[PDB]
Amino acid sequence: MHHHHHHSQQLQLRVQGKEKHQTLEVSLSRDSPLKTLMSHYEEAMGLSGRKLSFFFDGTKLSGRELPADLGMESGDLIEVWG
Repeated sequence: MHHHHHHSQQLQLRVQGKEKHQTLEVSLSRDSPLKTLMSHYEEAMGLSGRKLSFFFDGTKLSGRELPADLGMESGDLIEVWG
C-alpha cells in the first residue's frame, strides 16, 4: 500500500471482488478517470463482458470520476459486485 518506491502522485487502490482470488492492487494516476482502473481490473482478472459493478463509499462508480471528485485517496478500497 505504501512501499517507499511508489511515486508520490499515484494512488494505490485495492479492488476486491466476490472471491478471495479476485483481487488486485492498482496504481492509478490522480488524473486518470476511474474507468481506467475498472477496465484494468476486468482485463487482469479475465472478467470482461460480465457487467461487473464497482462501488466506492457505498455508491456505484460511473467510471467518469477522478479520485479527487469522490474524496478517494491512496489506500482506499473499491468493491466489485457480480
